[PDB]
Amino acid sequence: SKARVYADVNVLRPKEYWDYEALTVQWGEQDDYEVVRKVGRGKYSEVFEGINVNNNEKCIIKILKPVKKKKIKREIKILQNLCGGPNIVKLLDIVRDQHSKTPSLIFEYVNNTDFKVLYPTLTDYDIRYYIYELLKALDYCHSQGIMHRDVKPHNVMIDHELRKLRLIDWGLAEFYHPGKEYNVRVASRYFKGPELLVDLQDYDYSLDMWSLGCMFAGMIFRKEPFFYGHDNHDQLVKIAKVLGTDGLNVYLNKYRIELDPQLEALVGRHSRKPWLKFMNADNQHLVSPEAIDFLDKLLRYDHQERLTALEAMTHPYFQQVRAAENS
Repeated sequence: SKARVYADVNVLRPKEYWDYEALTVQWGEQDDYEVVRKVGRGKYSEVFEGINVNNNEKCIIKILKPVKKKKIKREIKILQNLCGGPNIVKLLDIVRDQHSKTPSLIFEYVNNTDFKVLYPTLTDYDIRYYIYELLKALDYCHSQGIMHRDVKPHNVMIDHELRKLRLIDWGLAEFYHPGKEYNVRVASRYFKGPELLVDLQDYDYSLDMWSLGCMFAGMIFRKEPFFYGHDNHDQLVKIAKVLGTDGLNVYLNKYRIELDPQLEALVGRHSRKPWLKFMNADNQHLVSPEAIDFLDKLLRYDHQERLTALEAMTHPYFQQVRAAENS
């Protein structure tokens, strides 16, 4: 399988662009940056609000848990390559504790609002607007030959006050090379595309569009998460109970994948469930025919059939947002 767009980005660019293993990190001064308070944490890092002692400006400090040097070089190089793109978090500095040699990445400060309280208050238009802004970031990174691979609400920072959005945590992102086989143990469970759940390793930028779709479905249906699987196998079953088993089997035979017997049995047979059946009194104000049409072009088994981020931004569902932007 190859990507339908931006397939040759890394083929055209110099090896220095994408050979992250050969990067040479110019370490800054650890003292320039002081931690003020913890604002987050995950499996690979702790995140703090900090201060730049010289300009006394706020910043974000991400202290990395121990991992192989390669993964560290990957995140940095990707951040450096994307620096300046729309709605991509900006890496400001890189520093290491002399003794421990524990790295910290320093980023511009963003005043994020917790999605668990933000989302149920967004109005129809707000959704349109933030999903458009997230699309700009995704089209930009794909255009630069990179896949994010962990798109989820937690990785989308929003400052509802200022209307500002940033795509963060590029720790799982990789460079796309035509025909390369990637690890399928990426993304977070609820946002994993079928390709990952069926061991299709030669995936591409379209993976991020599946994840974006899941996010979107979650916001317009107020059903977070939308596909609530317990383990990887159950995740596939949860998708199949909605999209239906016929499309899955068409997909598997097209890419010549055999599902493992246990899994096959878990999946079973299921008819497709119309998106309208998830409509209810709490979400109704969010669910236009254009919302459903867009969602439908995102959540497809076949990664090759999904809308690309560029196409997505021109869908009529966004036209007011576009108009607003054109001043």
